[PDB]
Amino acid sequence: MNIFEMLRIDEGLRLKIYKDTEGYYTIGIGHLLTKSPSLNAAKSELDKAIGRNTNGVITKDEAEKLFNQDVDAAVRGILRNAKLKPVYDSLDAVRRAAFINMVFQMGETGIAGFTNSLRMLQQKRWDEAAVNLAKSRWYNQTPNRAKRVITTFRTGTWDAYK
Ligand SMILES: [Cl-]
Ligand SMILES: [Cl-]
Repeated sequence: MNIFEMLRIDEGLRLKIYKDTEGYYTIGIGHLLTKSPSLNAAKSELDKAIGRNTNGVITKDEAEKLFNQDVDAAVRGILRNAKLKPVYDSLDAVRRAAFINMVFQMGETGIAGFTNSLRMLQQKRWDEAAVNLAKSRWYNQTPNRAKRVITTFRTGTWDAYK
């Protein structure tokens, strides 16, 4: 198990534009296209992301390509963010995958409300951090995925995911 297989389990793969859990147009492996309601605005951003006229449909390779770019940028934003960096640096390899997972799903911006949980992870207080992480809209909205990520932070193993 690695970051790629972990996110491919949490996000799935869809080759046709679909709506995510919050109702936004997405395609591939969790690739958010737009927060607008317009299917047209979505098709447009998609064509722009792929470099071809797609008509809302892409190939597996194209999806994987978008996925490689998005993990890379998730990582790189963590590294550039001053509150994130130090958390990330302090963690072991499994827990780092859990943090990237959070960032990919919710952006540096969503992850901003985790000030308290981030401090707890940094201090390595696993059980407390797991309790604090659960008190969030995130956990209430996508409980099964949250529980898997949460368990990865609590345990430091990939158990939630075999
Ligand atoms: Cl893009
Ligand atoms: Cl879920």
